[PDB]
Amino acid sequence: MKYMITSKGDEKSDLLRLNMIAGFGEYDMEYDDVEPEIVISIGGDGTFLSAFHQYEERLDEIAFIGIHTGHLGFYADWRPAEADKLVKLLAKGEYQKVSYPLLKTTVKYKEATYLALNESTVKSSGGPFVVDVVINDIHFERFRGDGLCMSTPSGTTAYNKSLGGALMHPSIEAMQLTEMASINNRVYRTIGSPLVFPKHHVVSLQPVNDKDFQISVDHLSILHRDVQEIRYEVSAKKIHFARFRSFPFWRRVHDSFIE
Amino acid sequence: MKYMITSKGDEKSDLLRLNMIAGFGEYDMEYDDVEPEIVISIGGDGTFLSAFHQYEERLDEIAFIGIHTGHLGFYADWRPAEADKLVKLLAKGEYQKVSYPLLKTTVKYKEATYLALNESTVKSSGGPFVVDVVINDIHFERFRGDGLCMSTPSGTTAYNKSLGGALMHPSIEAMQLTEMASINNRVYRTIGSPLVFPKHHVVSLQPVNDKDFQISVDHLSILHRDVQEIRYEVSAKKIHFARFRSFPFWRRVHDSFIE
Amino acid sequence: MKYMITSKGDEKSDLLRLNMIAGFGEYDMEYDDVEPEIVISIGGDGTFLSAFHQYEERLDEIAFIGIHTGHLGFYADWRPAEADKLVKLLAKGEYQKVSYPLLKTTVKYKEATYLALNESTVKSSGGPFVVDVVINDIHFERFRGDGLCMSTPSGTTAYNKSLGGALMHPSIEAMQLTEMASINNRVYRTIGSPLVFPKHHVVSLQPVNDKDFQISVDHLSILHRDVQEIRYEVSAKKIHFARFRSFPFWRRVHDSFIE
Amino acid sequence: MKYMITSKGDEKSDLLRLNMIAGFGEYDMEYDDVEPEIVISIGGDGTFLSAFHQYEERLDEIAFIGIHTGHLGFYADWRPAEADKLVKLLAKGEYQKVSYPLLKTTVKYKEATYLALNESTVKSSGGPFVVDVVINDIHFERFRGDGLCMSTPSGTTAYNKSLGGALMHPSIEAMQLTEMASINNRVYRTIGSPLVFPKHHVVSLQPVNDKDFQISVDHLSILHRDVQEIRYEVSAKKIHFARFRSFPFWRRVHDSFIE
Ligand SMILES: CN(CC#Cc1nc2c(N)ncnc2n1[C@@H]1O[C@H](CNC(=O)Nc2cccc3ccccc23)[C@@H](O)[C@H]1O)C[C@H]1O[C@@H](n2cnc3c(N)ncnc32)[C@H](O)[C@@H]1O
Ligand SMILES: CN(CC#Cc1nc2c(N)ncnc2n1[C@@H]1O[C@H](CNC(=O)Nc2cccc3ccccc23)[C@@H](O)[C@H]1O)C[C@H]1O[C@@H](n2cnc3c(N)ncnc32)[C@H](O)[C@@H]1O
Ligand SMILES: CN(CC#Cc1nc2c(N)ncnc2n1[C@@H]1O[C@H](CNC(=O)Nc2cccc3ccccc23)[C@@H](O)[C@H]1O)C[C@H]1O[C@@H](n2cnc3c(N)ncnc32)[C@H](O)[C@@H]1O
Ligand SMILES: CN(CC#Cc1nc2c(N)ncnc2n1[C@@H]1O[C@H](CNC(=O)Nc2cccc3ccccc23)[C@@H](O)[C@H]1O)C[C@H]1O[C@@H](n2cnc3c(N)ncnc32)[C@H](O)[C@@H]1O
Repeated sequence: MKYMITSKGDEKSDLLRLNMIAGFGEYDMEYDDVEPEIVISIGGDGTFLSAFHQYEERLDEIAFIGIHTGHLGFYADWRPAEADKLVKLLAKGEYQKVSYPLLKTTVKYKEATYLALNESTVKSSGGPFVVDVVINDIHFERFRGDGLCMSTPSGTTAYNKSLGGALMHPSIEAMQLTEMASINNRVYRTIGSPLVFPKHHVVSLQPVNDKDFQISVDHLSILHRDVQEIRYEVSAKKIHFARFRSFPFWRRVHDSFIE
Repeated sequence: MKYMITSKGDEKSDLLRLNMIAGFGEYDMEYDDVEPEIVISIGGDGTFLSAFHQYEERLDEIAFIGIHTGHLGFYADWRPAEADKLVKLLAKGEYQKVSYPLLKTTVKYKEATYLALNESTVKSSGGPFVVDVVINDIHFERFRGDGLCMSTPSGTTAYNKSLGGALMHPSIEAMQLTEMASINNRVYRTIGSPLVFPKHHVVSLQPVNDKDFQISVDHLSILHRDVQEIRYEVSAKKIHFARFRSFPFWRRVHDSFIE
Repeated sequence: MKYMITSKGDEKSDLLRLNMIAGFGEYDMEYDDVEPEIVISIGGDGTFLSAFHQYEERLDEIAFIGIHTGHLGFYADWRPAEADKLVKLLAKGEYQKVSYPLLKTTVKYKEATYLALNESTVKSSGGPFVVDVVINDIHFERFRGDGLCMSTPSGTTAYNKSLGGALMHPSIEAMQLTEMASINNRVYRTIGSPLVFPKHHVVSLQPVNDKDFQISVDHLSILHRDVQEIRYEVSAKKIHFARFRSFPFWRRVHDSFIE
Repeated sequence: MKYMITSKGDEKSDLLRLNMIAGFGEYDMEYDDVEPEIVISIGGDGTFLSAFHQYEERLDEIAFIGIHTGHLGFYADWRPAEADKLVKLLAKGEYQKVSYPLLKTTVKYKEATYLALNESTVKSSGGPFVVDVVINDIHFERFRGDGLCMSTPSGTTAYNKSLGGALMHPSIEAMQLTEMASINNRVYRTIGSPLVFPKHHVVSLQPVNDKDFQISVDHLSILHRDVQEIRYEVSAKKIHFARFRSFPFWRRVHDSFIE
């Protein structure tokens, strides 16, 4: 079936990509980077993120696979030495698909929407970051600090984790909001705790004075001007992985952070 | 319909309970503290917890209602001044039921199971608390510290919150584990972050050396001797509330912690 | 004696500054914004910071005084209603001076040094912030995250506090380093805890790859290019306050954050 | 000169203690566990703590030395393989003494005072721990939670660290207070941040309702009944170490927690 392969760009990843392609030639696997059904990432989680965003408009017709050439990633959970064994089962099929929820970010001024696999982040364009946080049209708090991070389930082991957020299993269709260095005194008051919102809940950020913010989605971070609203909600779209062996999320957590 | 009313025990709560009963007498509402269908708590969240545990074996046939005589609680979300208006709608009906997930705690040595509305906590009986944490039969970490807290969704605004845990909407069928003062060095390593587990996941705690632990479920805290295993999982049972007005969880959070 | 007065710039602060000046005219108090011995700030802590930096090269010959027109600040610990009583004791004298330690920041490429009253902060110019942290010529850790904050004693109630740092009494000649969102896994390892360094200890930050950093000292934040080293140490210079009533630091903390 | 040696009690530590004694016999080093001038601990930090408390009434006439048979400790900073080289320099002398500050804890009901090398901890005897915290006779906050930890400088790498406290160099004559799981809402308010107090500052804990508390000093934890006041202050006494090689505190931190 149709497939494509992204590479980190170094000698190790490029040479492994050419060997897999030659392995796929020994089957009737057509290379097609326009309409692939199978997307293989080789490198690290950053390389996987690029591959996800490169085909984020055909997520429903693609199964992703990660191969880590550096250290183990959460999305690149295949060592290079298992590449030949990976090629065989890919060519036949008989693999189940697992789906992780995604995060939708709407930015009104027209309006622009983004899909994130890890998280969507807002900071100030210089000076204080002040937003009113609104949950399902309910004013929840006025946040003054460095920024905010809305994380997918599978993103919680990333930036969200460094911000004190909880780690949550990717089968939970939810999103998690964490704070960056909120000021808290008699005047300003934030909840402090991370917040975990379910599907169909809309978290909206509304500016107070400064309307310019630096918003980032996974890799890309672009400065938005004259922002009226930032909306977060669990996406209706989901990223599909091709799984062959059992690699539970919590084992992946153990290997990455404990031993 | 059958109903009963629990009181905090002070003058304010006892006198409000007698006035509601007299109000219920003006309807055909039979008082029955053996098989009630409606359980009204008057006082604070602690008073509500007692009422929940008093009838924790008939949760499927009961709708709970909380009235806070002190400050606002998360389960006692009715002011005393709304008691008369509460009596009327209760007697008629035409109220929807909302259900919050619960936490099941199994303690093997026979074996004893408990149901918690807030959280289940383990500490050492004196000296160091050391347990191996196992997730779905996968050894995750060896924890050395003061203890661990497994919190329901609606419990996350309680002890879980003071332990740095995330706050999560009660519609999410999950449980959250937080640490108390874990040591972390070159020898000992814990994840640190709070963990959010979905339904049908079993978190098991297994002793290393000391087998005596102080385990607490909501109010009660009993010392267990010669413990072989502590199992946590999302309960199949759910607590049902009787809701009349709209009081969203996040509004309840706002009122309790922000303003 | 010679004196000058800085104003926040709004109607309330400007009108109070003109009334104090007229009050000082009723004494032989010469206004001199070039070589003042007494610097009065009117507004908030930000207004005080500006006044400190405006005369940071004559700190040894100046006593500062703060008047908060908005809410209470840590440096502007005088209400406007006490301005007349402040003018009298200032004109006579008979006031003791209290001194708070300061932070010195050296940036080598020549080299530039800065004096901070609150804290000195480093972040990346875009992308990952990676520095090697060196303590008294001892490689301590390789930091990967959003940035670092070195805080004076009296700065610990500011940014340092929002970053989880400890609050410390200003009589302690020390500086405190806190982290912003450090990544921690099997590869990267930071201490996590805030660090409190004594006088004559030199904390040096050394770049790994990217040499561009956004460094901020109190108000000002300037982008530095081709940075070779950032040195932190307790300054030999100290800021002198003019104190009239007893306002202990811990009372100032209580009023600002508790009640 | 007079000396004694404490052992952890296992085969490795006991056999090393007998070899050092035989090594000391080859000099005119008199063994005297009643009035020793040199106290050698063999085992871990716990073994060192016991040795400190065993002679806590002759601290001014003793230099302590630690040898870690397990992993490296902060006080047992000598490997067993360096025992012979340690014996030689001990017998001659020509070693400088370094002194770490200590913590004094007064418990009034008569009154009992304690000296700690790591920290002094208070918890409730069952149920809620509620104390009013008073700083230099100034009511600072009403604490409701699990407990409080007052840590020496050299204790900050211990329990204090697990409680989010700052790590501070032992040359700083100070003490640090950290919280355990303080509740914080609209009713209850604590500072949250760790607090670092200088010498001659008195932190006093005063009960609200329950007068029974479990107080611990380093190893020992005893239940106190009918407590009227708990006083913390930097002790006037100091523990003296015998140092031979340069082992800076921050290197000791690096080895223990980073690499
Ligand atoms: C513009 N101020 C002036 C100051 C000061 C200040 N001194 C102290 C102090 N010794 N002790 C206790 N409180 C203090 N104040 C309190 O500062 C409040 C106003 N300042 C403020 O809103 N600043 C910011 C808040 C949030 C985001 C910001 C982003 C960019 C720049 C500033 C931000 C007053 O009301 C005073 O009461 C500069 C100070 O801003 C501190 N700062 C920067 N980032 C954060 C942050 N993320 N969280 C908390 N603080 C932050 C930084 O340390 C500067 O020194
Ligand atoms: C029995 N030890 C002796 C000691 C010491 C000690 N000094 C220091 C220090 N200056 N700097 C750096 N590291 C230190 N060590 C490290 O202590 C490790 C062993 N000790 C330990 O396992 N203790 C505990 C861990 C977890 C739960 C405990 C429950 C009850 C009692 C002790 C518990 C050695 O390997 C050394 O390297 C007493 C010390 O235990 C500290 N402690 C108590 N509770 C916790 C906690 N929840 N988290 C972290 N520490 C805690 C407390 O401060 C005592 O001073
Ligand atoms: C360039 N990466 C790609 C990714 C990813 C990623 N996904 C996950 C995940 N699902 N679960 C677990 N681990 C993950 N990884 C781990 O990311 C490591 C490399 N990435 C990294 O070094 N990033 C950064 C670290 C420190 C400062 C940064 C500043 C700007 C931009 C990125 C920064 C790999 O080794 C993977 O194992 C983008 C991700 O960077 C995350 N990020 C941004 N800021 C921080 C921060 N302050 N602290 C921690 N993470 C941060 C953000 O969430 C992006 O998704
Ligand atoms: C006796 N209460 C009944 C309850 C509850 C409760 N439910 C919730 C909830 N779903 N969501 C939000 N808030 C809640 N409340 C708030 O509880 C406050 C009163 N309770 C309280 O003061 N408890 C304690 C505070 C501090 C130390 C304690 C030590 C031993 C026992 C209890 C302690 C009310 O005002 C409600 O508004 C039992 C609950 O105490 C929680 N708890 C235990 N230890 C801590 C701690 N260290 N920090 C924070 N909470 C702690 C634990 O989870 C029990 O479920």
